[PDB]
Amino acid sequence: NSRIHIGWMATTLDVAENLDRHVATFCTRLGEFKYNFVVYPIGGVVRAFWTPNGSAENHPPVIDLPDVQLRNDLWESYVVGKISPWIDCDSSDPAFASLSEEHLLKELSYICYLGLQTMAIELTRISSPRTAAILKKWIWTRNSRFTVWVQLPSAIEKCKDYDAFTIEHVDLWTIWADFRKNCGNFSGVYFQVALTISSELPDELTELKLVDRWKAEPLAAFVIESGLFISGRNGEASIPSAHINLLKHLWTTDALRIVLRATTDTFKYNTSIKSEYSQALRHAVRVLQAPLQPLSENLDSGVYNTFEQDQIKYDVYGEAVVGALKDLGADGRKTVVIYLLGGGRGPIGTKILKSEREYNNTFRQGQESLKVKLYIVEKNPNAIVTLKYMNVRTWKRRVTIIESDMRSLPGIAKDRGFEQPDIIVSELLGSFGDNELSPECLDGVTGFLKPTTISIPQKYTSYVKPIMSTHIHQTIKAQSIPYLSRAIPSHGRGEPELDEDEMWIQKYPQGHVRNNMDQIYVVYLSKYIPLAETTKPVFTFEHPNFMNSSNERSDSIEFVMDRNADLMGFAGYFDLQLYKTVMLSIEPSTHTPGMVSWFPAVIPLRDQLRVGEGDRISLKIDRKVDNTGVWYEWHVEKKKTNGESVSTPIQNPNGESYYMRM
Amino acid sequence: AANSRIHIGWMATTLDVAENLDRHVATFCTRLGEFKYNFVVYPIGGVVRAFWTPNGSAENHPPVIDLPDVQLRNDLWESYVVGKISPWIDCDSSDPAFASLSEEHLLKELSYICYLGLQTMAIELTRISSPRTAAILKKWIWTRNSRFTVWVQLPSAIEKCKDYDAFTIEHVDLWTIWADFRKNCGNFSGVYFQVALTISSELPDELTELKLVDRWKAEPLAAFVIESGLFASIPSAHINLLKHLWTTDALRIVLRATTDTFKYNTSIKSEYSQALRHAVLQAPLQPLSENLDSGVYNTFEQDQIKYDVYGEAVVGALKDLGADGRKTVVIYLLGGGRGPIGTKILKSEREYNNTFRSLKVKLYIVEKNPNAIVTLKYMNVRTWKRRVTIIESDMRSLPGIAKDRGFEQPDIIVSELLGSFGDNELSPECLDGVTGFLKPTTISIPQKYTSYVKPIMSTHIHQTIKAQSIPYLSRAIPSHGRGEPELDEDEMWIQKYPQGHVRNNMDQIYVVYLSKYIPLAETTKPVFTFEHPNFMNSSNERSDSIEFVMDRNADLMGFAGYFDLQLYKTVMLSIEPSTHTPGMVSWFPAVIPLRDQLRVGEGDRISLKIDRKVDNTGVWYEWHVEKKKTNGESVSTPIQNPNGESYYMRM
Ligand SMILES: Nc1ncnc2c1ncn2[C@@H]1O[C@H](CSCC[C@H](N)C(=O)O)[C@@H](O)[C@H]1O
Ligand SMILES: Nc1ncnc2c1ncn2[C@@H]1O[C@H](CSCC[C@H](N)C(=O)O)[C@@H](O)[C@H]1O
Repeated sequence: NSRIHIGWMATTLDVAENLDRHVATFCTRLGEFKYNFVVYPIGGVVRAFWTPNGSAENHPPVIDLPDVQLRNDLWESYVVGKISPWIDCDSSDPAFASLSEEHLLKELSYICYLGLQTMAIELTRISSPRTAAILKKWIWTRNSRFTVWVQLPSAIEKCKDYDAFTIEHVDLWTIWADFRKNCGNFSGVYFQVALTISSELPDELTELKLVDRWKAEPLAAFVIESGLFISGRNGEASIPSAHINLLKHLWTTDALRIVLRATTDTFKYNTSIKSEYSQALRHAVRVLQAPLQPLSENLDSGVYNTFEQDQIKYDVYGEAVVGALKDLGADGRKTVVIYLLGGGRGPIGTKILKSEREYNNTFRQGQESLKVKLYIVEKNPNAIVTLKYMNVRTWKRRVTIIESDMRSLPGIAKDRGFEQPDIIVSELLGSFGDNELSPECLDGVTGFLKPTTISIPQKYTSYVKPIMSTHIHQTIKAQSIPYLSRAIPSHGRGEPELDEDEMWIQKYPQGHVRNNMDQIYVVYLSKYIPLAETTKPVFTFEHPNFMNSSNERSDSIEFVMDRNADLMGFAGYFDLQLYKTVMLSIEPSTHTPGMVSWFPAVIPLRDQLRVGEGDRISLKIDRKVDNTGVWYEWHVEKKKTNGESVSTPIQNPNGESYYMRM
Repeated sequence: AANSRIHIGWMATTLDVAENLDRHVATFCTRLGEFKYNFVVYPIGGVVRAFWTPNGSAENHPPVIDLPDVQLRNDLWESYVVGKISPWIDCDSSDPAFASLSEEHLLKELSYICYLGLQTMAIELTRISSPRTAAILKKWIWTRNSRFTVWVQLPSAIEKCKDYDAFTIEHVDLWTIWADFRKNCGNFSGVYFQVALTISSELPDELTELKLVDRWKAEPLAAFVIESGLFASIPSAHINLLKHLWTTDALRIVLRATTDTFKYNTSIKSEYSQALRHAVLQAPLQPLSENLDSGVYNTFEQDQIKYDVYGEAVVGALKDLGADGRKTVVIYLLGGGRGPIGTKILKSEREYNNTFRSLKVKLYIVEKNPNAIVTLKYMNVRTWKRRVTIIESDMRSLPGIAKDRGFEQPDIIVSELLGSFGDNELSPECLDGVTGFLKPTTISIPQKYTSYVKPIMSTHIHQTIKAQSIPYLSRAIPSHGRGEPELDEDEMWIQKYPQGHVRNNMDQIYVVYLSKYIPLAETTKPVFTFEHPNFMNSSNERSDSIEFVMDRNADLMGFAGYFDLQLYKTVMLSIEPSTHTPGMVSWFPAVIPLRDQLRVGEGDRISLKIDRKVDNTGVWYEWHVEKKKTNGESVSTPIQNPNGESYYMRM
């Protein structure tokens, strides 16, 4: 069994009750039937198998395949996401085509969210130009690297655009080659074709001269239809000599997975011949990181889950909350309004509830309980998909799930009849504190709170410290972009484009190295050395910013060198008081023990600046703000004992190399 | 920690300069090993060259590089021996002539570390400032495709530097030295470009003053140099330093024979170590343009059957010519390499004389590769019994240097200057070079060759070729075309591709083991022929138009390339699909790729147009395709590699 992997393709013929909710027991039992992975519709079965043929008001079901119902590594191993069948960007009806584009995008974004390893997309035309374009740009601009199975039709004739009177020189291969070209010939290691086999085997799949083609193609899968018999024995579920010769012919590597497709409404041996098919099949072939940007990119579930593995952050948050409910609760209140701002998968939600309960059992002993109404505000739609499932299962529909960018609540609040909060709770922190746009995010929410409203975090502050490491510097400098990565979006103001070959490219006018040097980074400081014994304060922020103090900043941060050495840049840190006494910090001196939540930031210098015992170092750093985003410009000013003073060039002018947007 | 965990090396020294040593490193290192230490530092020139001392005028010069490779199989070399530059070299000598000399020999030495195919190598800094040395080094490592570790060995202390002057040495120290040199080679990845400390008997300030000592934790610290200036025992501060800076067990440590004229108890050798421990595409090769490293020869010499067949054509020519009645024949082996074809000629005379007969054979083995000559001298001595005259020359100027050194006209000239596409290594031009002094009777082995081309389909090969990428450390590797590295605005080496990266990828020939693909035809066709001796000096420039018909819906990505060559009359060898010599691995197929995959179907007519052009300084291919449907329509792809801009085989 081991060496051969065989997937089961979810079909309209195993749509049971709440299957989207119970994918666990699904792949479980299916697994019992001796097949490992599955091709499940990533939109959810209520969405995949929907039918558009209705009034102009028949809208498509929202994505509803919650991730929490299964640990992410399992999603990654077993499940393989197929795009909803009703999608057709190349519909003959312009409006449905547009609709199709939009929704294809949604499903792609979700495939990313669940963090799936492999994904199927089934062509239904002889030509899919629009689909090709959408997919092309997608894959070529994603920082991710998932695999893509392009399932083909059984034969030319099943195609929607098939005209038996104009197929001059077409076959299944021409289809695949045309699609593959149309997405820009991405790597076979990643862009792969899946053949669909059935009762009828076309000539091109038997006439040797043609079947040989698929050996020179990035073939990754055969999708086998249950169109077949029970010849011999106890009714042996078996396969034609031509079929066999085919699955044996092209079965080169044991990587190639085999999906089975249930065409026949045979509930089968009452669900116990699946394994018979499976058997039949098997026996016939045998360190730098960019800072996160939650505001402008949607965090996948991996990022979130990892976040969760740092339970200490959440514990501290809970303590902060109980403290708040204590300073407010001592007043003898009954009910209190809280807003979690950017809930993610909602660990701080469950934790906040946990806090209302603990607070009640310790403080309200033998007296009226203080109850909390909880609004969770969030923008990532996939995340929302998780927040609703959570709300249902664990939270008992108590919490109000508001999908929006919080910086917009001030409008939809009084309208949809939401009352002002007493506490707003957010966790939008970069390693450099405000490098993840927190101040602008939370500042967006001020127009709708009471002067009473206590905000957590209350305060946070960005620190810094000169370091020396030829390794970190030499590593930042030498980052290069391989062909497959040529169109991944820059962290700067510019975005990918089409070149003279109608191919996506991300140009870097300032130059590649430069572009490397004018960015912040988050690193696990390996082979470095401190040049200062202690760090210094850079940038503070306090919420709620009731007075609308400008979010932009400017500063000089000066140190003093005690030895001959090469200064390669600074390590940036941060600490934050959630509420009063309760706080957590990433700073070397005041570091929360055991906390892996944040690695230090690094503000690199273009060139390793040399220094010696005596010189005063003035790190100029400005945090400039823009209609469309925020960025750090920075540089160094060395001054020797004799007053003589030099300075390095201003790195990141206008955020051209590193520009956090909104 | 455990014994095998902590690695210890033995630096050579005048303290152990035995006789004939440069001809016997195997046993040397074997004894070394018996004394419980794995690797060994050793001068690449060989001791005789290594410890030479300039004193006379231009009358006396440095000993030639004479550390032969053959004395030990290449993997052994690659494992144990760490090469080290002769201490007498000083690219930064105060004397201009000596610095020039130093640059030349520093180069020869580097070239040799490449030749032997060593993994690691060490160079000793003897100045507070070594700018010229750093430039030669810089250009070397940036333009070398050869990835390989390097140790910058530091002096005992700032004081013993050649340019030491207690009057200007304001704020300078061993680390300042290292940071200057590291900065002057461009801050090459410390994964390769590293620094070794030499721990003297007197421990400096910066290596005990903790705050200072910590400097080396932020540096590519590679190895510790340990002088015998100790008692075997080791001082408190020494212990604390060696412990302190020793982070990765990956660090290495070498023994430096300084004070002890020898070890009283031989065992005092073994003691020290102990006491310390107690702490896929490829370009077509181009032998005329680039000197081959020794492992290329070492694997080149696994192709038993090439030598076998060469020897077969040799016995054949000794039959045909020897049958005359004479008792002697002269033969020029043109490009001996490491010489197995020479030993094959001598083995073929030796083996001819008893089945067909005397007929003594005089051998002239010519060779350009200055590093191979070491191997052909050691080879001429160890096996050949000095019966063969080695000639280190461009075989293309041999006709001229024929009288000055008393050379005799050749009856036969044996050579192997072909590649996986036959003529792709530029054999015709050099043999045409040797042409001008050949007797009219001279048979050229081989006599002829012809190239072959075969339409193929493989998305994998095509994508692979197109996606070729240059990372930062490889930014200065020279092009395969007319272009060469140049200094950028930061005085940093870069190889510019003004035609574009992708174009540069697609306008080149490759050699690949055909992995995932399909042939779009069932038989190859004739491309470019050539015939030696080219007695009339015909133009090596060629221009043909091969033809192929297509029989199915396919994506044509280019042609696979092959060759055949006749050595003499009947016997011969060929890499071609059907006629392919069995058992060979001598030549994987060429790939002449098209820029974008060409779509084809049943009945398409494909004309491959190839012009083999030649230049004053090199040669190149200019190829493309014409497609013509059954209807007679005729598209045509763009001329690839025009003027060898992407591909130009220099001479
Ligand atoms: N402007 C904004 N409006 C709404 N949500 C935002 C936002 N900016 C960031 N977020 C959300 O805030 C989250 C930051 S990561 C924090 C997730 C969760 N609080 C945890 O600690 O595990 C992301 O999930 C992102 O979707
Ligand atoms: N113009 C030239 N003059 C002298 N030698 C040349 C030359 N052009 C090429 N060569 C030599 O010819 C050899 C071709 S490869 C053959 C190597 C060797 N005969 C073997 O089979 O192992 C190279 O080693 C190169 O050094």
